[PDB]
Amino acid sequence: DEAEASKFVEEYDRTSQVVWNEYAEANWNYNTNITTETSKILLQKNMQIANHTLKYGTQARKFDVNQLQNTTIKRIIKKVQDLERAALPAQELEEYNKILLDMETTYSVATVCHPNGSCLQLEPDLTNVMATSRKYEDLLWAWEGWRDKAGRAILQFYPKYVELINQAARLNGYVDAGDSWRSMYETPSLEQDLERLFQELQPLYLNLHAYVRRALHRHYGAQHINLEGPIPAHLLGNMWAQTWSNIYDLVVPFPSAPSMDTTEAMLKQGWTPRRMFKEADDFFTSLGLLPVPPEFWNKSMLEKPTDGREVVCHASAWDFYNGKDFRIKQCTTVNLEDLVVAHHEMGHIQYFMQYKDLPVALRRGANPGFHEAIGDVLALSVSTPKHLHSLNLLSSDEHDINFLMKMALDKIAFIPFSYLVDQWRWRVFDGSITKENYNQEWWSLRLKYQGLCPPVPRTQGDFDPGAKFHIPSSVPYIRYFVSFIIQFQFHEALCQAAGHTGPLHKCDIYQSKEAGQRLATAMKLGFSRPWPEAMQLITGQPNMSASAMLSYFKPLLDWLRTENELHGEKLGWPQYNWTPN
Ligand SMILES: *[C@@H]1O[C@H](CO)[C@@H](O[C@@H]2O[C@H](CO)[C@@H](O[C@@H]3O[C@H](CO)[C@@H](O)[C@H](O)[C@@H]3O)[C@H](O)[C@H]2NC(C)=O)[C@H](O)[C@H]1NC(C)=O
Ligand SMILES: [Cl-]
Ligand SMILES: [Cl-]
Ligand SMILES: [Zn+2]
Repeated sequence: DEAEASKFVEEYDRTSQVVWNEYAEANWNYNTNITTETSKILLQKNMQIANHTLKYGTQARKFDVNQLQNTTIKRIIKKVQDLERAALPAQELEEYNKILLDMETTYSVATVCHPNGSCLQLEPDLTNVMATSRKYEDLLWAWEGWRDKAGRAILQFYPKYVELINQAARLNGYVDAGDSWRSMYETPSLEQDLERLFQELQPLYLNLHAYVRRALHRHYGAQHINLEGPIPAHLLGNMWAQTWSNIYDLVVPFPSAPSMDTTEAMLKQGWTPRRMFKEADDFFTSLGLLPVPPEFWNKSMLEKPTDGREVVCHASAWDFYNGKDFRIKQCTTVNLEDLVVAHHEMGHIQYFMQYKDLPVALRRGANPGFHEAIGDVLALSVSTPKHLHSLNLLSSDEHDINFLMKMALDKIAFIPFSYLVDQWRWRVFDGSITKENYNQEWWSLRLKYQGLCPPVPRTQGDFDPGAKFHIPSSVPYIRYFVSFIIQFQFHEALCQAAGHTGPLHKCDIYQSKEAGQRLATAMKLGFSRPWPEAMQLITGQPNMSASAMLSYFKPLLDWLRTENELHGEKLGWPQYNWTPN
């Protein structure tokens, strides 16, 4: 009956708040202080939260969701029936929790050392080398070295991780873990929807690829770049070649129109990692959206500590399911790239504050992609020359194509990589890719989608996916692909609401209450309604669409077509078999 069902939801909500609150603190202390004490406290708080999940998930399965009128009640109960890892028998649950902890630690503490000297960490050392070095062999030292230490050591944990995470999914009614992850979007046509979105950005990516390949051919020499083959994976300014903005000096369309060194501008004018978040806080409030509580500033780790303690550096935002406690954990470097990431993480916090009045089971994004997109939308406005100049970090047709090129190196280059990652994982989860095919099938997709090849031939024992944070940390990736598509849809819609006329890329939504109002009401929905409703609240239409992204970059697509045609470039990589000598 309906009456017992709403009572159960109320009971679940109160008990979840307390137990979810306790787990968050226990997880925080490990993430901000990797030791042995905090690790086993987390392993024991894992059993406490699993008891709650098992207890209430059993009760939920005794409810026939099928016989329930109120859809909000119907929705929550259906979610509680999913136990996740808690569905596993005790021995396998503790094994699975240990493996995850082992993988997360292995990744976070891994270092790449010189013959008998300095040992380098991923952030900021190896990140800095990948971004600034222009020597082929030095970049290779960092690229290979990171994969030799982080990737290779993850390989031992991964098959059993796949086995146990799939087992949990089967016990919760799914065929495998990929199926379980995809269900978060509540869209039966998701795979075909994502494929069509990817195909629509092919002409824009292939033109950026061909142009960047030409620029690399210019600098690294004809012997190391094949203008009809895939680009060596280590030359794009980033460890995973997911974003390419750091090789801007190598690709700048009009060097005739030069732009400020934005990193040294920040360091000189006295930009603290604290001021970087303070300015991101200002942008949100200018839209009429909520400020971060005083408690946020007291308890957040906005900078890498000098204790000598190990930490999880990857940027993340933290909801304590309290309605009062919200935190950010980030190893912030003072540069433009981390200012964007600071806005991204503040977007998560805003989403937390907007739906804190909802039940905890519904305290979630419309879909995971929505949660990632909020900060990135504001960052698009922050990234404009007009907003950056007003922050004294910069000082028109040539500057216009340059800016669009800068944005393309991040936004466009990430489309194929963000698509790639879960294309690999889903096939790993469903059995298409086994442990003897992990690395081979990873590079097949690197070639197929990104048009990248490894700089060094891959050997047995290589597990390059393990050198990317999200893989050993078991964090789904397709969200970022959705985010990059939809953030431009949000941008377009918020700019038309702001009354911005002219080219989309010159829009700055700063201080627009109309743009804030559309964001607010959509975020307030949380996970109460299917995402097409939240999409419609912001954009006036319910579909994911690549139109807004192509509109934004339309001036660049025309310029690239002309430029690549006059060089007689071949779009794509007809010689997919090509690897370096
Ligand atoms: C199914 O059950 C759900 C949850 O019990 C009902 O949703 C609730 O609906 C009421 C309005 O009927 C919402 O109350 C509102 O609160 C705000 C306070 O900020 C106030 O300004 C409004 O005037 C209103 O009173 C309440 O938020 C909402 N709760 C949730 C969790 O969504 C729903 O009405 C039920 N559906 C049917 C068809 O009976
Ligand atoms: Cl890789
Ligand atoms: Cl996701
Ligand atoms: Zn995020």
